[PDB]
Amino acid sequence: GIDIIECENLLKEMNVQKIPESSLFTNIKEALQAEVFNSTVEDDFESFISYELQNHGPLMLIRPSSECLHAECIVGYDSEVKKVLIYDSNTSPEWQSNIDVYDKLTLAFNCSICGLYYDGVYEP
Repeated sequence: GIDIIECENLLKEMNVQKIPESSLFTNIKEALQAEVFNSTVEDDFESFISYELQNHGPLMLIRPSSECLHAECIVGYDSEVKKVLIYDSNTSPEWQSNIDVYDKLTLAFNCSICGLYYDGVYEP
């Protein structure tokens, strides 16, 4: 992982911004406070991830690690197998289970810098 200052500098140099508020993002952030992964919130999760990938494109997730942070990039979704395609940013992205990704978002949203970011350069 990387320290806060290196992380701040990364986001600045990338020129990314936090994703905007939406009903789907509101609903998922509520769930992430306390709800364990389940079939019902999975629908909310899939709706949110698909919406963000469709409208904003790749999403950079900054989450806590030490006081170190991890930057990961969400870049795909497969509803058939319930997996998310993610870079641990190394060279090639990998498919991760929805439960693992949901648990990562719980860390990021349950650290002002933590959250999800998008890049206007890659906006669909």
